[PDB]
Amino acid sequence: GPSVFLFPPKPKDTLMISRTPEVTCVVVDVSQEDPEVQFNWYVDGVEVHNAKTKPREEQFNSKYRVVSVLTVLHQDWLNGKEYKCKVSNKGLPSSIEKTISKAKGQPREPQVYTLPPSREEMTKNQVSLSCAVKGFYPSDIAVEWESNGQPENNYKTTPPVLDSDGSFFLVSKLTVDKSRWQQGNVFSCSVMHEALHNHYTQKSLSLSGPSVFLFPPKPKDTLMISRTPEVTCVVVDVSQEDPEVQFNWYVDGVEVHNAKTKPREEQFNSDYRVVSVLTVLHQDWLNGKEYKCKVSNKGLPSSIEKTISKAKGQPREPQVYTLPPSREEMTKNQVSLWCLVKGFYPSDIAVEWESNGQPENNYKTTPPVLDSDGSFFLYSKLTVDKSRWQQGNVFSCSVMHEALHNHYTQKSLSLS
Ligand SMILES: [Zn+2]
Ligand SMILES: [Zn+2]
Repeated sequence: GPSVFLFPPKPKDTLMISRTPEVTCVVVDVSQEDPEVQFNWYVDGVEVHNAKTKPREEQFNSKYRVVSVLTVLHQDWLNGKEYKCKVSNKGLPSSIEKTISKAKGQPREPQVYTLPPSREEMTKNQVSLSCAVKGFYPSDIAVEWESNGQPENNYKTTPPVLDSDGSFFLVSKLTVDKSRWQQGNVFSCSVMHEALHNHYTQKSLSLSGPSVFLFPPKPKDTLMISRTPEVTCVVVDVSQEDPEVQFNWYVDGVEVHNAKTKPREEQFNSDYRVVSVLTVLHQDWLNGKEYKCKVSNKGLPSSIEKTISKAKGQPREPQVYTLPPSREEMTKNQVSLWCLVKGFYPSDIAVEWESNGQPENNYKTTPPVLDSDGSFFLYSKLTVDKSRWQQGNVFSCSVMHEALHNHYTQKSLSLS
């Protein structure tokens, strides 16, 4: 069955007026018995004939991909015009049309702050320089570093993360040799976002069909031995005409019988979802046992098996470092406290915040981000009133991860 994806321009092409933003239309799983693939393109419903259609690519499975690319105008894309790819191919019945546009809503301007390395990181050979960007909308953004006119390429940026006020934040982490930091070198975080002046700013930093899903347990369940980690097998789009749905569960190939199936849950389209939940022992999950859910139903041809397990590889202990606000943030009502956690494997982690023995719930965390050494890092951002920060109140970042002692650490952060 041939499918259609439509991808938006890359953010930095849409933000720099000298580059050529393009939307790409991609047809996957084109059988060899049947191209040709016809592309029609619409801008706000007006055909446009300029699109360029590449020759068909081989996939790893002997069916073809066909990509059509439409360059779009810096203004039109930012002014939120709609690009419609229609795809006509015999052995598709009819036509698949996808529409894309930029996200709607008043743009918001990012606040960009650079944050130095934590004193605790000043014993390593390398040190981490941060660029918090927050308060931006929409989420399209490109971040880059430089020093002294030269690209600094040793950086990883988190994807944008929705915050409580409907705006996004991310953090960018540039890794440098400490001597360079310690010698005075000047480092700049280059942000491009539509709602900046000239879409550009720079801040400097220098020494002061029924389908099956199988979900893994929640990380915090897997890391505190007093909770009950569980795998979840979900059958989706079950026809009213055909349950019953039977579940079979295997732990490294041995059937177990301790799974609890729920009653069918109504979906938004009048087919059903069935969920079976299998508790797992803390020591089995961390030790790498494989959980197989087999699903059987008459709306299927025979069976669907999914296998999940914990990611394989030598666990790596995280380094947890708290960062106080940027000085430039101190002119706000509310201020950002940072927990950088880095150098952890596998990616399964939980972060939380507390002060004075009470949970602080006004925080978002980034997803784990793959670093270049194969470890993961993220940041967590707690936003507190500034009076609390300047009164000297003490904040703790709690980090749960298999490779810590007891699977837990806390770092404090208070006014210097
Ligand atoms: Zn512009
Ligand atoms: Zn344990």
